[PDB]
Formats: sequence, C-alpha cells, structure tokens
Amino acid sequence: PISYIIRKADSVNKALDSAVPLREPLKIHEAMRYSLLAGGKRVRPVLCIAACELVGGEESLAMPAACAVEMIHTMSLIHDDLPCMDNDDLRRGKPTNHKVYGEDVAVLAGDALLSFAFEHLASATSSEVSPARVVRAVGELAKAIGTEGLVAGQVVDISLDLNNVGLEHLKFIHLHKTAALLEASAVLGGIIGGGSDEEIERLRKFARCIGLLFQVVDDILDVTKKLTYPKLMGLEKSREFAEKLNTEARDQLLGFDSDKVAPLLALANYIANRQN
Ligand SMILES: CC(C)=CCC/C(C)=C/CC/C(C)=C/CC/C(C)=C/COP(=O)(O)OP(=O)(O)O
Repeated sequence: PISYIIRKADSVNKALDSAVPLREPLKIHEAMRYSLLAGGKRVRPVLCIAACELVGGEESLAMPAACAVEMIHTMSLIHDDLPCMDNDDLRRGKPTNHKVYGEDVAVLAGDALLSFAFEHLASATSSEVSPARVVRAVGELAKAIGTEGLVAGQVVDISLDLNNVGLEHLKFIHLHKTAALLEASAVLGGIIGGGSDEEIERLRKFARCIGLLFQVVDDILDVTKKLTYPKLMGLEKSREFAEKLNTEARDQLLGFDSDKVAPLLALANYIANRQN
C-alpha cells in the first residue's frame, strides 16, 4: 500500500542523494540535486523496483535502473518548465530550476541528468545481471524517451475539430508523456530482475494501463471536486474507462507469483481509487 511506496520511495531518495553527491563543479551539482532531490512521489523508480522483485530480482539489482528513470523524469520536468516550453515558475509548489539557477544552468542540469542516467545504469548495475540485459535496458530506456516515445508526446502537446480528433490526441499525449516512461520503468525492472520476454511484455502492458489510469482518474477528480476525458466522453464513460483500465492492468499480472504480485495489484487499485 502507500506504505510499500513510501518505504521504497524513501530508499530511492537515499540512493539518489548518494548517486549525485555535491562535488565539483559545485553549481551544476547543486542545480541537479535541487530538482532531483525535491519531493517527487517516485512512482517510476518504485515501479521499477517492484517489477524487478515481481520477477524474482532484489531491490538492489534494480536500484541503479530505478535511479536512472527518475533522473530522466527529473530532466524532462526541468526542460518542460523552461520559458520556451511550458514556462513554469512553480512546480511541486516550489521555484522551478531555471528560476533559481537560470535557464542556461537549467538546460545543462537536465542534459547532465539525462546522460548520467545512462552512465549510472551502465556502470552501477551489478555484474550478476547479464550484460546483454543491461544493453537491452539501455535501448528500451532511450527508445521510451526519444521521438517514438516521450519527445513525440511533447511535440504533439501544443493545443482543431476536437470532436473528430480530440480523443485520439488525448490518448496519444497521455500514452507518450505519461505511459512511455512508466513502461520503461516496469520493463527495465523486469529485464534487470531476470524476467522472461513474456513477463516483460505483461509488465509493459500493465504500466501502459496504469499510466492512462492515472490521468483518467485525475480528470474525474478535477470535475468531482485543457482537454479531458470528462469533456470528450462524459463523466460516466470516463468512470467506466478507468474501471476497464484497472481491470486490464490487473489481468496483466495473472500468471505471476501470488504473493509477489500484491504491491502491483495494490498500486493499480490505489491509483484507480484516489480520493484526493
Ligand atoms: C527525455 C528527452 C529526450 C527529452 C524530454 C522531453 C520533454 C521536455 C518532455 C515533456 C516531459 C513532461 C512534462 C512529462 C509529463 C510527466 C508527468 C506525468 C509529470 C507528473 O508526474 P508525477 O509523477 O505526478 O510528478 P512527481 O515527480 O511530482 O510525482
């Protein structure tokens, strides 16, 4: 439950602190840490860890990979927040990177977090993991985040007959800007933990489903307290869609070890039933 996530999130925080220490050049490291070590919920690295354990791995095996996906998540925010893109002065209720360090330092801090993600995944992953698996991890991670994946979502996310193309655009953006990196987290965990190719594909589909589910539920909450699921399919159909995503995510975990699969089932039904 929230306890599993809170506790794994805490171990991730400590790992991130350790992975990117303050050293020379100091400013750049401060700027990287400012953003990396802020208050993310850490869902991506925790899903990574969870996926590793689901397949019989241990948290320690996946921890470098988990840190990499969070570094990549962090760098995406840093760049998205720049004036030339979303122009966010605030995120997490705090000044954004470029507001504290300048746009220049913010771009560089994102660049160094992207590259270090790969350095860390490649260099810090235990030698018990077969290098073929680490190569695959590198490739999955890069693919998930470039032009087929995340960046595609960002270039599309610009704001048309919404009745002809609105739903298609909405699913596209969410699949690309949310599901893609959650898919990479789960896939990297499965890969690094020794999962079969079948197991990896079930984890990929699970992650896609809970990625869409997060956004559908967020939209329902927003109206029961921009283009949205309630606007484009109505609220009832939005609720039916979230329930079908919850079911589908659960169905993907059919066939895994009964005890091992609880934290993922708990995460699906938690995301699904968010009250706040
Ligand atoms: C990765 C490469 C190659 C370039 C980055 C391309 C960019 C700038 C993409 C846009 C990234 C973006 C704004 C993605 C949305 C991510 C998202 C779902 C953010 C909110 O997620 P939470 O998990 O709630 O955030 P916390 O970390 O605060 O928990």
